[PDB]
Amino acid sequence: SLPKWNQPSKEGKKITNLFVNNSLTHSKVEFIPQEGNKIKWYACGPTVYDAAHLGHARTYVSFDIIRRILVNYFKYDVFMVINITDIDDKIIKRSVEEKIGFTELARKWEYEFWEDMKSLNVLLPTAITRVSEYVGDIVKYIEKIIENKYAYVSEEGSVYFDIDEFKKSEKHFYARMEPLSVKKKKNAYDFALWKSSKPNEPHWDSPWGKGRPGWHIECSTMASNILGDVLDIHSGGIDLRFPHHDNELAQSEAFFDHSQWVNYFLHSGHLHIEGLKMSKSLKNFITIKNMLTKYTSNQIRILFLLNKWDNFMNYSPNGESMVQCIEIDKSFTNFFAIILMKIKNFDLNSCNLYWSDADNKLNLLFRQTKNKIHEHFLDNFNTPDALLAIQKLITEINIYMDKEKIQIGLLLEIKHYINFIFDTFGLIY
Amino acid sequence: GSLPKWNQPSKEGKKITNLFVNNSLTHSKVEFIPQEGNKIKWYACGPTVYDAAHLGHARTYVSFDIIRRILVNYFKYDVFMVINITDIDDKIIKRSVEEKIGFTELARKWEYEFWEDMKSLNVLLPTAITRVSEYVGDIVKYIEKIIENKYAYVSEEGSVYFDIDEFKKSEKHFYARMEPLSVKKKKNAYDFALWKSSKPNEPHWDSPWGKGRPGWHIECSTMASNILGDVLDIHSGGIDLRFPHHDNELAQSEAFFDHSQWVNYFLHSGHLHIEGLKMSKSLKNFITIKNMLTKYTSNQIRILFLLNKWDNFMNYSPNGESMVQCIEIDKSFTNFFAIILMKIKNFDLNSCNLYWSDADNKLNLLFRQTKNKIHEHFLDNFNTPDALLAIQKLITEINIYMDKEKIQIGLLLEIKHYINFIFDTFGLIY
Ligand SMILES: Nc1ncnc2c1ncn2[C@@H]1O[C@H](COP(=O)(O)OP(=O)(O)O)[C@@H](O)[C@H]1O
Ligand SMILES: Nc1ncnc2c1ncn2[C@@H]1O[C@H](COP(=O)(O)OP(=O)(O)O)[C@@H](O)[C@H]1O
Ligand SMILES: Nc1ncnc2c1ncn2[C@@H]1O[C@H](COP(=O)(O)OP(=O)(O)O)[C@@H](O)[C@H]1O
Ligand SMILES: Nc1ncnc2c1ncn2[C@@H]1O[C@H](COP(=O)(O)OP(=O)(O)O)[C@@H](O)[C@H]1O
Ligand code: NA
Ligand code: NA
Ligand code: NA
Ligand code: NA
Ligand SMILES: [Zn+2]
Ligand SMILES: [Zn+2]
Repeated sequence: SLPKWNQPSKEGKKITNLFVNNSLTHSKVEFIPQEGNKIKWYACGPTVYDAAHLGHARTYVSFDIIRRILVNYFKYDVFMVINITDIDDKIIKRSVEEKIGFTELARKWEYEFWEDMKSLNVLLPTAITRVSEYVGDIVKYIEKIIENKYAYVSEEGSVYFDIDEFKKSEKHFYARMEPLSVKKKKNAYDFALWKSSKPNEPHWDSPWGKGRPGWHIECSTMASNILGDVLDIHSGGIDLRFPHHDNELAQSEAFFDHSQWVNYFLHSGHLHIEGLKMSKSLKNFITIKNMLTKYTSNQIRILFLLNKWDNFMNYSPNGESMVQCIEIDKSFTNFFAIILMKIKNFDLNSCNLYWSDADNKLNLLFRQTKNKIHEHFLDNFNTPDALLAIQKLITEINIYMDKEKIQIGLLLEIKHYINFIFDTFGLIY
Repeated sequence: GSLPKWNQPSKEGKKITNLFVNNSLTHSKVEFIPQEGNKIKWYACGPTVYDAAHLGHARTYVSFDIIRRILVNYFKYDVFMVINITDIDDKIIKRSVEEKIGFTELARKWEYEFWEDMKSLNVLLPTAITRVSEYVGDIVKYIEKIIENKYAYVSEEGSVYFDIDEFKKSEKHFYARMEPLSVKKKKNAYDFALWKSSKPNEPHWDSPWGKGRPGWHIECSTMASNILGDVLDIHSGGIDLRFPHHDNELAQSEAFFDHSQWVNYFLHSGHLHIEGLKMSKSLKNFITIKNMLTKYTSNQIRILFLLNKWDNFMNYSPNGESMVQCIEIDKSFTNFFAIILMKIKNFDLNSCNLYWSDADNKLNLLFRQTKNKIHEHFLDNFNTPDALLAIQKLITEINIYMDKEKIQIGLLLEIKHYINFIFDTFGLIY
């Protein structure tokens, strides 16, 4: 009566003892690759009909940070796919209102989305998969689900996922992550894989008649084609966990007729503003472009570094939440300023380099900080505590650079380590 | 009995990468295991600073710079590294009377030029730099402890000598662990000075045994022991130093702590030869680092060393013969970065098609496969020649892909970042 989860075997895998909050187990579990040190990762992308806002930035920056930790810090090999939903009810509606083609609208806002991601120093994925370029593959994917008897065709030419038939199989469970969230249909919970199109909507040919992909089928199709029958990581905001992500699991399990398409499903918490999710529907949003006319990429990234990725966060506007971010950014700027100059202007001809007790004490705190930050990253990507550890180290380095005769090589190594962590955070100084 | 034993560190609680390194203590490739956690305490012998450094010195310090970058940047070990400067030496004393400037001023001039040459070659400074002239008091205390443990004796002239026979007698000590077969005021001719009674007109320091100078080897045991302690994860130097210098360091340090294993992994770089002979100040066959740098770049010089396994000897053919290949490789890397940055800059998201094609998948497969080949090369005793070849082959295929295929912008960026990562590990700058 309750979904089971199979932890990957550790034999032959890279083992870091990283633990992650897995929505499939609703618990922190040890992260174990399916193969070697490889991570196949699919993340749901935006629906490109309007500008992106600070809530979208929170999800994509948080998972950018996680990806940098996985790759730059732990040395996993990440193969990442992000889709672009450039066919959608919202795009169609917006495009008639503005009297422009569906493709021209979608391409503009896809362009602005990637520009906003680049402005926030978010890395592009390995592959970008647009629905409009995968419609043929989606049709073939649906044909296989029908052939496995997990979907049916209505008279109008739609295709619906057959929840009851899927559940019946002992190898399949429907709504693995939110079990409790559950006329032409067998049962009302059945969802469309293929929607019969009105003659005035954009549409594509199919064995069942002119139509469009359903809301969820594109993500199973694209991830399955490129990454295959087992994903190490699948990610998105928490609102997508059900119906969207649970439905992806059902579609993909039905396609491959197996029991676990995704090993680790990661859900970022929502950014709220004045207690409510930042949302285009609520008209309480701040565009990323507007945010960047007031704050820098570094300051915005610090905002997200200070909030655990899988917890919700409150954003207080009019600069309230950003006060701390600006202070931290300023302290990092001034630290780098001093250490860079002290290194550049250091004179080996006239210095004394005896390794003193003050040098030893700073070095001990330095190596200790490396170990604290390691534990924070293993603890479900705990960037708030890792950032605080960096701040504490910087406080002591600043004292050391002011009074003690300075060990040039120790400061260079410290600068390189803090640079390494800031690269992992996505900060640029 | 009659053969030195070696104790591999326990793996429990340690970072385990399956890295194997050529250990001179075992004369074999053995798995590298830290003494503690992911930490590596590393001492490397430094230059004697009386004249300019040459290309042979560059090979040793660049090779161990590459190894350090692999350990830290690639494997994420935590390296605490110490390098000494021998600024008191018979050669410095003699050279300073010739040059008629104080011995301190001469030594500091050539130490400064050594570090400038290292920076020009993108060699990272160590955590600590230990000059003999700043450690004489500690050296005296170190010798006092060795005498107190009865492993050294004082001659009437005021010199102190290490007592090889007394040291060997102990069942926990073996003399010449790494080159066992290389073995009037002294008990036995193999005894070596820890403290030298001072000659007239030489610089000198006070001690309980009279005015003198450190012996040839005692500074490295003293400095490493003071900063790093009673067990070093790595000790390094050129192969010529393995005996007597490094074996004598082991004996001094074991005598000070009265234990059996001061160094877990002893790594020796091979010599750079020129026309069949070690590049050497004595043979007057040397090329200074500065003269090399007026003809070639840091990248080209580092590629020269990347092409030769760090612990094997290499031949250097002068007049540009060995550098022809290095210049070609450096040019192909410069050109690769030019091309890929142009393709990225000129990529247009509004007119492109981003379907993940068969050509995209084949390049990605080669990309991930290259990551695993390079991983195995680094685990195989820092095999940079084969790692560099793997990067060259990947670049050849990326160049083909950028010329004809519609390009996956994100895939090209990710590949560029990985090659950047490996090039940072090599010390190359593009
Ligand atoms: N940095 C890395 N690059 C490429 N592959 C890696 C890396 N780290 C680990 N692996 C791969 O992970 C697998 C197991 O990791 P490892 O820590 O070596 O455990 P094992 O003791 O099983 O070899 C191996 O197939 C290895 O190639
Ligand atoms: N306020 C918010 N806070 C955090 N993440 C959000 C917020 N709003 C949307 N997201 C996330 O941003 C991503 C893109 O959302 P959106 O552009 O609305 O398209 P869709 O959610 O339909 O894929 C999704 O993972 C979504 O969960
Ligand atoms: N990148 C790193 N930074 C700091 N410490 C590390 C790092 N990698 C490993 N360690 C430390 O090295 C030791 C080896 O841990 P590991 O073998 O990964 O897991 P386990 O603790 O099960 O042995 C641990 O004490 C760990 O704290
Ligand atoms: N031709 C050479 N090739 C490689 N390494 C060399 C060469 N000549 C000297 N070295 C190494 O350079 C380092 C510095 O040597 P040197 O300046 O002579 O002082 P010392 O021998 O006291 O270290 C040593 O590790 C030595 O083995
Ligand atoms: Na079932
Ligand atoms: Na939901
Ligand atoms: Na003995
Ligand atoms: Na020798
Ligand atoms: Zn999706
Ligand atoms: Zn030495």
